[PDB]
Amino acid sequence: TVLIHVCCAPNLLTTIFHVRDAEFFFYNPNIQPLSEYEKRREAVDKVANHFSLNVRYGEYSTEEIRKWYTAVKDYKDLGEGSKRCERCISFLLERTAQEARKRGHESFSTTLLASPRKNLPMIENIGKTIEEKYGVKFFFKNFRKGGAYQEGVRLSKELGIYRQNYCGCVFSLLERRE
Ligand code: SF4
Ligand SMILES: [Cl-]
Ligand SMILES: [Zn+2]
Repeated sequence: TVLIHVCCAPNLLTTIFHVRDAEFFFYNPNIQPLSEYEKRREAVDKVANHFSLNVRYGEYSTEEIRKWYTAVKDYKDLGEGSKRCERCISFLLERTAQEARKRGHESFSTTLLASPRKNLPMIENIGKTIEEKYGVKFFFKNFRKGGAYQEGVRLSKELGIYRQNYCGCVFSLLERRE
């Protein structure tokens, strides 16, 4: 059994190709503003209601976002294996392992492994650290593969799933605008 963190609906659509019997965990205080949080949570909720997935929605609140912030407020650098995005992702998966340890699941994972390739090493390193600290096994698979990716793209266009074009945080939204 496994608890899977959900980053976004596109990546959930890819992940269910490979693993459909998970409890899913949408927890993303890294997202600003709230209107973008809600639009993405409603994407996922659309996917879950259509495929009858078990999704649990974590906390989003002026507190939670603030724990996130100061947790990454020291760093000014973006990208895989940047310190900031390592503390970020580590914040999210820490909460997912916490929830999985509380609920008794044996393993945790994340739809972040449905993301481009080049991100897998950083996410695997974080997962293993977290595993060590909380005693929930980190499950690693490249979810893009075996056609899952273009399946999940197929359904994204058929179902009108919102596909975001920035990471989530205000830093990356400045980044996209450049
Ligand atoms: S802002 Fe960029 S690096 Fe910061 S958490 Fe979101 S995606 Fe990761
Ligand atoms: Cl992503
Ligand atoms: Zn995502």
